[PDB]
Amino acid sequence: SGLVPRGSQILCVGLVVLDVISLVDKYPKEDSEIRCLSQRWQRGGNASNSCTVLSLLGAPCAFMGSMAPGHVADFLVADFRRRGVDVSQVAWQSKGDTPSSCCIINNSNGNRTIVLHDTSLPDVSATDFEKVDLTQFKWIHIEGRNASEQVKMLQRIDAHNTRQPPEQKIRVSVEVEKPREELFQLFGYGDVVFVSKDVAKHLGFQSAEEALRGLYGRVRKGAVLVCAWAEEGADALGPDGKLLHSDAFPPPRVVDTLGAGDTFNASVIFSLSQGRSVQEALRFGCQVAGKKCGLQGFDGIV
Amino acid sequence: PRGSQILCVGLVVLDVISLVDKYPKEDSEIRCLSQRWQRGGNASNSCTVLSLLGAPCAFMGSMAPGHVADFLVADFRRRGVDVSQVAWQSKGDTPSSCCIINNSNGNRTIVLHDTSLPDVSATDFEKVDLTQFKWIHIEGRNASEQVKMLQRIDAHNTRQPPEQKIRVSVEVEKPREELFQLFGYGDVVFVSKDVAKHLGFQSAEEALRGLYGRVRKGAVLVCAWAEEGADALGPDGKLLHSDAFPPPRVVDTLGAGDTFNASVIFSLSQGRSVQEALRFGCQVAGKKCGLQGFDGIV
Ligand SMILES: Nc1ncnc2c1ncn2[C@@H]1O[C@H](COP(=O)(O)OP(=O)(O)O)[C@@H](O)[C@H]1O
Ligand SMILES: Nc1ncnc2c1ncn2[C@@H]1O[C@H](COP(=O)(O)OP(=O)(O)O)[C@@H](O)[C@H]1O
Ligand SMILES: O=P(O)(O)OC[C@@]1(O)O[C@@H](CO)[C@@H](O)[C@@H]1O
Repeated sequence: SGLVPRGSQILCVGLVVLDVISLVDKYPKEDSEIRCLSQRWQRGGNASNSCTVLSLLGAPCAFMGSMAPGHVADFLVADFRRRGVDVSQVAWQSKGDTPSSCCIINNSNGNRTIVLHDTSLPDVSATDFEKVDLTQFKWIHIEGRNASEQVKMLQRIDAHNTRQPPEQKIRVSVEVEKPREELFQLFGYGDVVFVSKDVAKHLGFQSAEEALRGLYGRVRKGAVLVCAWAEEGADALGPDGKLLHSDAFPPPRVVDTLGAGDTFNASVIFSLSQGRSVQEALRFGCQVAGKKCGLQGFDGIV
Repeated sequence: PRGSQILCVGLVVLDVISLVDKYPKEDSEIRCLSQRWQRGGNASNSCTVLSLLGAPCAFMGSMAPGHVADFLVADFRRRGVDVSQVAWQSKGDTPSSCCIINNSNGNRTIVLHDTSLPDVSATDFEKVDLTQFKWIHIEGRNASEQVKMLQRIDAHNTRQPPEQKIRVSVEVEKPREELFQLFGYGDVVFVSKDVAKHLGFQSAEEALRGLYGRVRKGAVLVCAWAEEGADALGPDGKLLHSDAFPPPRVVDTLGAGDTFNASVIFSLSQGRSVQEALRFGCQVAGKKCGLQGFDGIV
């Protein structure tokens, strides 16, 4: 690791996982041995996916998440590095496994059977976050996971910001992606709050407009609540009460939507960190995420 | 060194294992209990077991330079296996697989990534000084090329006294017509339950009586049949059988057949009878079925 200029990086706190994806002509029968058509090892995870996109956009970025020493972590570290992501803030754990998932895709009907990673690895704690010099970062994005601990991390960034002049204040964003009650306390933190379509649907909201009007009461004074909704584009709502919307930019053919939301989050964060408006950031968010949907992986998203 | 090692020729795979409560339904999302990496492959699994049994052993298979091969090599060295005979390849990736182990019954479902890696050729085998080995086990794979390797061991044996002849074994694990030419080679022939079932045989007894005509004069045909144990049949025509040694809880059957093969090979290489080797084969394979991996077999 070397010298990182002050207020230059965008930090994404969250999960990194090794996704082993196998494409099969038919789903295997229990206790059987089949040969896959093609097999890939990928670095997944929301915060991890957003780092890749932030690097491709030309932003210096850093990742913070838990990892255990081993060959799985070595592959993920090398893949982060291949995408120019800074891994100096990784929380190296003595106990637990680096997350790894097995995804079996059936080529005959497109069905995906996923065997998710185990829960052995501890998440990043408030004490792990407390040891980080925050002066390198201009923006800190937190993927909602272990909410009680993340609230303390968010409280530490507020304490830091109270001592800085407006030009050296660290902007903050949070993602509520899974419909879990523990995560809803995170709505009240951050300057930008991303809520997923899946969370909105689980709370009874049938559109991005309903979600934003129904959830704005949970965000802190002055924050912007954002809700992406696939082919219906994305909406945003700020303190002025004006619902903002961007149409989607659907690709010529949809090839791969995995990490589309993470591409949208990184692109909105990037656009706002460059001083652009919320309306311009929604549009850019939809443009990059839309381009990504017509490509396999993140190469060529530009 | 002279006639001290047991050589296993075959595949070496990186097994990415997930241990689950129950096998997933298609299109479902489950959380595994745990995960681990194991050095797999039939011949490679048999080397692990042969080392744990106290046998000096060597592995021969194709590997491509890289981090996957480095992990597997370090594991072969951690398990005391000799890797000096590895056939290093300039193209193709090292094989890997996703193994889903069901903790409730020990079933193992494997999704194998069989790469563009070339197999060990008769030319690669021709460069090996065979004097170090007392036994050579060949996992059936590229049959045309392996028949030439087997023909070379016969030529070598013709020029040696009975005491210094290299004993040979073969495994026919996959139901492929190309592999059935290998029945006519080796002193011991292992045929899998899956192969026997594919040929219409509903038991180890039917398989052995129906397939003995394919083995060479004097050979022993062996057929393991999971919870039903294993059978063997030699030139005397007497069907031998061993009951299984099931653990109260069967938690991992990944590499059980390879444990049985290594244990039968080991017992026979120590001068024990076919009957004693079948029982030991089931004893060790049975103990393995109640443990995750190969630690605690001895
Ligand atoms: N089918 C699609 N066509 C065009 N753009 C899409 C499509 N799916 C996703 N996007 C883009 O990605 C953004 C986030 O998509 P979304 O489906 O809500 O997230 P995710 O699929 O990762 O859960 C959308 O706002 C849109 O800009
Ligand atoms: N369920 C089981 N209970 C007891 N022993 C077993 C069981 N499964 C396998 N074994 C032992 O392993 C040997 C090989 O069995 P096999 O079904 O071919 O395993 P694999 O599925 O790994 O190929 C059997 O002969 C037996 O000794
Ligand atoms: O459980 P089995 O049948 O004894 O064998 C396990 C096995 O060697 O199969 C290989 C694939 O052919 C490896 O993935 C695996 O370790």
